[PDB]
This record gives sequence, C-alpha cells and structure tokens, in this order.
Amino acid sequence: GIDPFTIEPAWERHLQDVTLKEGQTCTMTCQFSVPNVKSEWFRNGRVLKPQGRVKTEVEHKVHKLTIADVRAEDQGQYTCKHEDLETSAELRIEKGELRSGC
Repeated sequence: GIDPFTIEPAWERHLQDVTLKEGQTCTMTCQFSVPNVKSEWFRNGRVLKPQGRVKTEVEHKVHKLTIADVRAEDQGQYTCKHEDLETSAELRIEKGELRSGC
C-alpha cells in the first residue's frame, strides 16, 4: 500500500502545563506528528511574538517554546496551532509567598 512516510498530522503530545518561579527559563514542548512544520504560537489569545523573553523553536515533531527569565506577565495559557489542529497549556509563574503553608 501507500506507507505514510509523511506522518499524518496529529497532536500526540499536547502542550504541557509548566510552572516555574520568575527568573527561570522555560521551554514548553508540543509533539506535532508532522516533521519540520511550523505553527503559530499564542499567549492568552494573542499571537506570540518571539521578542526578548520569548523564543520559538521547532524540531521534527515537537515544537518548543522558550521563555528566558519568565515573568508572571508571560503566564496564563499558551496555545500552539497549526491550521486546524491546536493545543494549549497553562503556563504558571510559581509565585505567591502566602501559599498557605510555608
């Protein structure tokens, strides 16, 4: 038959909800079944532009999102979208001193 060497597009590993304290560098990944394709990144409904803190990378299947020196302003939700297929994770900056248990 026709062996799909071009792996049919799918969201195998969805975006993962990463939580880290400010100052840390983050790199959230999403495994898109299609090798070496690009996707629009979104942060809280906005097109995520790789400026300053933000860096966007793409591997074979997985798409990576880097935030160096993360801020609570860069938190909430990230969404990786490729035309139809989309994915999302809650990025939380780890943070509150009064966490009800020092």
